[PDB]
Amino acid sequence: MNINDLIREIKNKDYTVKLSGTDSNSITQLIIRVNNDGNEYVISESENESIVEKFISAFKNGWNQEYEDEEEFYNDMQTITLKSELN
Repeated sequence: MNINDLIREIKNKDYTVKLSGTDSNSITQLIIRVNNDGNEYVISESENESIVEKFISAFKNGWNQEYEDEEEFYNDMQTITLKSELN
């Protein structure tokens, strides 16, 4: 999908996310807010990684001791990475 698709897909789940601009030529940046309580996750795409692959990899190992009260978000987080690979 396109960076814009991320906004549209995130909008459906009512999540706050943002994308860069000229970063498209090289690598775009995706910022996902895990919790409005100030809890947020930072991820980016590199020629060796992508937001979906990098972001998914960060949570690929599954919910960490980070915060159980935020585990539900992480379970849902995988949906975003699933959306990217959506043709």
